[PDB]
Amino acid sequence: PKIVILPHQDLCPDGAVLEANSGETILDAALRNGIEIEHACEKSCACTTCHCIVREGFDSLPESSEQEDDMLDKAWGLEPESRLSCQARVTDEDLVVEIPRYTINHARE
Ligand code: FES
Repeated sequence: PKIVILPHQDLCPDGAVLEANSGETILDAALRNGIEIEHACEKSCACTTCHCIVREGFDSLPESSEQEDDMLDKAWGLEPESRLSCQARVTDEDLVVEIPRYTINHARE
């Protein structure tokens, strides 16, 4: 399915259209296309730097785990449609995704 990344001043100025594979995470699809979404804990579901908001298609994605939910409670700019992009896997529906203006990372320099 197609994943549209909304325009992001720092990581995707004009936005982008990604052709993602079913079962593939939003993050891996983004990274293959050179969209550098931060992933501090290396896709271990232990941070919130890969946080994204699924504006369209949130219901198509597999429900978030208990471990993911706990991490999201720490996410800056949390919304009902927030997901850790390293955990959210595309299924059979096109998505519209927004990368947050900021993400909390106590280890950032
Ligand atoms: S990269 Fe750390 S939770 Fe996704």
